[PDB]
Parts: sequence; C-alpha cells; structure tokens
Amino acid sequence: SVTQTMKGLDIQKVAGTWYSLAMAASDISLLDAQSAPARVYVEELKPTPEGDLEILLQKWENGECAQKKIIAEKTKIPAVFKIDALNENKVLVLDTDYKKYLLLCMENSAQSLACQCLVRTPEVDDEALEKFDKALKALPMHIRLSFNPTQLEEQCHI
Amino acid sequence: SVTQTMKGLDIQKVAGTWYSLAMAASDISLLDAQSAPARVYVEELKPTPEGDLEILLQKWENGECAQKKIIAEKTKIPAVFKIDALNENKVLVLDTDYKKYLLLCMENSAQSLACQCLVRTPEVDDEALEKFDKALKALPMHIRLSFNPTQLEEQCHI
Ligand SMILES: CN(C)CCCN1c2ccccc2Sc2ccc(Cl)cc21
Ligand SMILES: CN(C)CCCN1c2ccccc2Sc2ccc(Cl)cc21
Repeated sequence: SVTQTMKGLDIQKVAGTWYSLAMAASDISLLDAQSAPARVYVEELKPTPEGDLEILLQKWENGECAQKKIIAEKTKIPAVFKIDALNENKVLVLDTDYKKYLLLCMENSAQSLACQCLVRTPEVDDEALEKFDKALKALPMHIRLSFNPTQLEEQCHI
Repeated sequence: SVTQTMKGLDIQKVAGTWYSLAMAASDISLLDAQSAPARVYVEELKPTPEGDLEILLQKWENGECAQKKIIAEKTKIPAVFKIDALNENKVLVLDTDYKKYLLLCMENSAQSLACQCLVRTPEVDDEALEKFDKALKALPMHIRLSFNPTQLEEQCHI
C-alpha cells in the first residue's frame, strides 16, 4: 500500500530533534479532532544501538497534552519498522536528507494510513512539503493538515 | 486575498444540484470538527432572476444535520457575492464548466478563508480536484479534506 521507501537508509543518522510540519491520513477521523488517533506530534527519533527506532511524541489525551514513548522494532527491510500491538503496525521511512526533512508513514493492516512531513526546525520548508505532496499522490489520503512556526513551538501544536 | 475569479461568469447557468467533493481552509479549526464553522455541505445553488445567489446547504448543529438557506447578494463583479452579516463575507466563483465542476471560496475580511470543489454527481472527478489544487497553491490553506462517493450520498457526509 506504501510502495515508497528510502533506498539506503542509515537509521542512526535520523536521531534527535524533529517537528511534525504536515500530516495526512486515509480517513478524516484519523486526524480531524485534536484527540484523533493519528494526530501524534513527533518530539524526537532515537535509534537504539541494535537498529530499533524509538519515537518520542505528544498526543492530546482527554484534557492534557501527554508525553508518549513508543518503540518500533527493526526488520529485514532497513526502512520498515514494526510495533506489534493489536495489529501489525508498520513505520516506513519514505525519504530523508537527514538534516532538513524526513517523510514517513504509519500503516495498520486492517487500510488505516497516516504520513507525516518532519523537519528539523520550526520553519515552513516549501521544498520538503513539495516532496511530501509528491509521495501522497500515490496514496488514498482524504485529510491533510499543516502547522505554522508559532504552533510548532507549542505543546501539541495548540 | 483571492485573486482568482472566473472571467465571463453566467450565474444562471450554475443553478441546481451540487456536491461538496473537497474542502480547504486557512485554519484547521475552520474544518476539523464536524461542527467546525466552514464545514458546510452544498445541496443546491439557486440564482434569483435579479442575479442574486441562493445557497442551500447542510451543517451539523449540536446533534442533527440541519438544512440552511443563505442568500449571497450580487455585486458589480459578476463572480463575487456578499452576505452582509457580522462581517463582510464574500462568495467568489473561481472557475466552472457549469456541467461537471465549480470551484468557489468564501472569505471573511477580519483572513478566514474556505474554498470548495463542487461537482454535479457523487463521483471522484480527478480533473476537478487537480484544478482545485492548482487554485489553492496560491492560498494560505492549512487543512484540506475530500469525500468518497458513499459519503457524498449521506446527509452531512457521515
Ligand atoms: C498511540 N499512538 C502513539 C500510536 C498510534 C498512532 N500511530 C502511530 C504514531 C506514531 C508512531 C507509530 C504509530 S503506529 C500507527 C499506525 C497507523 C496509524 Cl493510522 C497511526 C499510528
Ligand atoms: C453559517 N454558514 C451557513 C455560513 C458560514 C460559513 N461560510 C459560508 C458557507 C456557505 C456560504 C457562505 C458562507 S460565508 C463564509 C465566509 C467565510 C468562511 Cl471561513 C465561511 C463561510
């Protein structure tokens, strides 16, 4: 369903600070409410020395903006990670230059699909957004969002 | 702010049945909740004989999906209509071929801006969506939505 992975991914090199500039999802209800399931705001990507990928992120739960840490285990494919939860959830890195931008998707085999355009600073990278839009033409997305520099510096983008 | 109007608009010819295929807005909160302010689902456009434009639409209010009728008065500019309410609200027709598609925007001078891609049938017109996307490149939109043929036939797109 996501036929776009980064060739030659060096995962150690995605470590550190990231900003969820834009999001997009297969279904409107995955992103429309602040508490919508795919509305996760990346804080930080932390590769483990064994090539697993730890994602630190914020999520609006009930009232507060909550901190969450989730581990995405490595696979044979360098650009694909698994969170064995209620379903097979895969994290796929589509593309990155390591230092400005990183596109990735999360897909639950059930059909549910959300992708993000991550950037290193709180700025609108119009180039990174072009690349994001190009990889989404291929996908059955029905909601897209984008954040301004002010919202990027707030918790949960409020 | 919207520098894209249809040249040579014949307003009588937009009359009758329409479907809100896609929406997009300047701010996420204009479209994110089902009760979000710019989340209006067009039923029908009815030109009056004096060249005023009556919009019949559905809006999710409190619980139910409500019917609403609003009149947009004519101006010197054939493609621009006004709803004199709490602010100057203008309805602008950007483009149409009358028989498949119509792009229009609603703007409140305050900054608040929502645009829609209307189509005549419940079908995904990939061409009409391309034209919609081309007119939005020019605008400071931060949320976009799109509906499937099943949702187009439900009240309020549920
Ligand atoms: C509770 N939330 C931290 C995890 C669920 C949200 N989500 C997600 C987000 C960040 C990292 C991995 C995932 S797995 C996934 C697969 C499909 C969809 Cl649609 C969303 C997600
Ligand atoms: C109560 N709702 C029927 C009218 C308000 C929603 N809305 C709108 C929708 C359909 C026809 C005209 C308008 S004026 C307008 C201007 C700016 C924005 Cl952002 C939204 C709107």
